Amino acid sequence: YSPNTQQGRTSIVHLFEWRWVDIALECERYLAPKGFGGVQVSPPNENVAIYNPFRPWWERYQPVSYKLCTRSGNEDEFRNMVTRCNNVGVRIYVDAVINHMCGNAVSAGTSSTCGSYFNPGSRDFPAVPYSGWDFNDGKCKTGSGDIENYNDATQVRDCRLTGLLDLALEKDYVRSKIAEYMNHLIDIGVAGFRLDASKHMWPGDIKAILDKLHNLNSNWFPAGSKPFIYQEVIDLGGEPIKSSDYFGNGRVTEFKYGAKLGTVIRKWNGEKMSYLKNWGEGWGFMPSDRALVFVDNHDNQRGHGAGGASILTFWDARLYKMAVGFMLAHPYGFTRVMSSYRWPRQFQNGNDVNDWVGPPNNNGVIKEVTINPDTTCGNDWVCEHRWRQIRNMVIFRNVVDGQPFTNWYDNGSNQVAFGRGNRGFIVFNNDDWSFSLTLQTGLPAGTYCDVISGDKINGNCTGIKIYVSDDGKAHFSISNSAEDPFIAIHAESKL
Ligand SMILES: OC[C@H]1O[C@H](O[C@H]2[C@H](O)[C@@H](O)[C@@H](O[C@H]3[C@H](O)[C@@H](O)[C@@H](O)O[C@@H]3CO)O[C@@H]2CO)[C@H](O)[C@@H](O)[C@@H]1O
Ligand SMILES: OC[C@H]1O[C@H](O[C@H]2[C@H](O)[C@@H](O)[C@@H](O)O[C@@H]2CO)[C@H](O)[C@@H](O)[C@@H]1O
Ligand SMILES: OC[C@H]1O[C@@H](O)[C@H](O)[C@@H](O)[C@@H]1O
Ligand SMILES: *C(=O)[C@@H]1CCC(=O)N1
Ligand SMILES: [Ca+2]
Ligand SMILES: [Cl-]
Repeated sequence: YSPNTQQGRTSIVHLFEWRWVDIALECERYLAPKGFGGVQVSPPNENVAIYNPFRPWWERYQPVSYKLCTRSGNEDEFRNMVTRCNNVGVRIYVDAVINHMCGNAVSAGTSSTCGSYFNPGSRDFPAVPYSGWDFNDGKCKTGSGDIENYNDATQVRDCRLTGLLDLALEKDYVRSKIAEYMNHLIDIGVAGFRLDASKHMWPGDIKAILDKLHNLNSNWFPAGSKPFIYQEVIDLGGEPIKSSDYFGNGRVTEFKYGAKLGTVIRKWNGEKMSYLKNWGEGWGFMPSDRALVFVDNHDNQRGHGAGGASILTFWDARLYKMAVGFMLAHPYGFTRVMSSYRWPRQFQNGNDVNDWVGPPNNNGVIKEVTINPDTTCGNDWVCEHRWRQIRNMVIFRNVVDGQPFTNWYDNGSNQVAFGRGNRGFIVFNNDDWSFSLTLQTGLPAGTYCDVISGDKINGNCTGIKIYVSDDGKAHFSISNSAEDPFIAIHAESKL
């Protein structure tokens, strides 16, 4: 349940579709000095090379083998990345696609990221190797062989998720091949895993696989360390499968988090920020120490997965930064920040016809992440984790780690504020009028740099300054027209 991050680092960032060499550099030049705890990487195992449409991001969720050979790089580049990141105190978490192999309708051949041969039709994946009896064909009871009804917990686990060949995870052979892959990664140095499509695997089968795993690499982790496990389970209620069924294996993705926060920030369905006073289990969420929270993820930012019209993404930058800021300031769960790439989003009758578009590329070859002079990224990589407003809140979370949620204030509408012990304080104005008020910050007297509008740089503030008096009170004035309608100050932004 522990992320295994360096003490003091409290977040992980999803560098979606980034190449290993770029992540390695990012760890050294940015993530380590800015206090990021780790990186969730895209699936590092060989996948199907899909040509229609042209190299979609989702081809990486169709395994062909467990060779560490993808568009992100080969095994040496992967090992190089893990070593360099661990050496600067930044962890690597692998997106483990272990529930299935490729789509059952994919043509047999060598159209894979490492050239390995595979034949979906005959259930032949010799690079593993897996054959017909390693899949759930005879186990599934639906007429199509695919999952047709989520109200039936059994078929959700034994049938094919959108046609993806379903591995027979009850078999010790299959469990062992998966463990072999995961242990290869653990020994290289990874700190944990995102277990993809966990809802589609029996909790008991996952347990059997995790039981075969090694302790983390003893060069970087204390003896007896166990990999951090966060399971992707979309549980919004209304289905028989519950997130709690997976608590014995590790943490679980709390999809209710971003769905509701999005609704609240958009001020939809009668919701408002003043209601966030009891944010957390009070809102029906799972226990804090079992939750992996996020505003958006790689699926729902593009309408995939549970989707949801309320989800906030970089496309709605202003509200997004506020949502991410609230998340990073609030003690609930372990936080994951999304880092995306831009694609030509085009809605036709409510559906984005380009929701498949893969990462920036030159005829299939992923583009490097270039860093602009102002520290933003080029080549259409959004790099939300480099946005000052988000990066500074990442450190805010580190600075206030362990401090209690306190000094809450709300105007009965959308102007709220709260502190974390005596280490940090944050103020939000999401109402259609100015927030002008003197509030108890719980902080020591002094001059604090607002880390949303600027930074503290050698004795100065490059943005707004907040003055906390002897009684801990400070005046805040945030116009509803502000491009960033929130202010945050903490122990380390004090002059
Ligand atoms: O020997 C030729 C044969 O090699 C490969 O077969 C593998 C199977 O595909 C794979 O399932 C596994 O078989 C094991 C069963 O899963 C397990 O239940 C139990 O019966 O032990 C079996 C042997 O370990 O391993 C075999 C051997 O690697 C390849 O996939 C076949 O196409 C090929 O004919
Ligand atoms: O826990 C792992 C195990 O779960 C399932 O077992 C089923 C069983 O097959 C059914 O007959 C009935 O007893 O419900 C059980 C689950 O409560 C999977 O079927 C099995 O493959 C898997 O290993
Ligand atoms: O590229 C970085 C920038 O992206 C923007 O569109 C966000 O709204 C900015 O606040 C951020 O500084
Ligand atoms: C938590 O993520 C890991 C897996 C379960 C455990 O005991 N440690
Ligand atoms: Ca399954
Ligand atoms: Cl996820």
